[PDB]
Amino acid sequence: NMKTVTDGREQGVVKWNQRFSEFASYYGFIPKVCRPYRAQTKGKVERAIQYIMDHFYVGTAF
DNA sequence: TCATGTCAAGGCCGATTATTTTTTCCCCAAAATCGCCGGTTTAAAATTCCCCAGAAGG
Repeated sequence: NMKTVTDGREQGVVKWNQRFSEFASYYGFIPKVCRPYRAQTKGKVERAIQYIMDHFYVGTAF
């Protein structure tokens, strides 16, 4: 639930940001939002974040 | 058909490979210990030879 993709739960239903909704309709992909304060529903990407931040960005210097 | 947690690393165990140390086996030579047989010595037991008494036979 990022404000760059939504604008709050209008009584349970989600209100999509108009510009982002236009962007999604342009590329055709349907957006979805998991839920407030529940990151389990997107465990794949969070675990990938753990993977990258404990494998790549641990000692690499730039 | 919605929404819905997933992946990697670390630790432990087992098996395999490599290195080192210890123990055993086989063959030969020398020394020591043990076993068997024979001979010698000691102790105990058996047999035969002379005079006194008793019993039996002619």
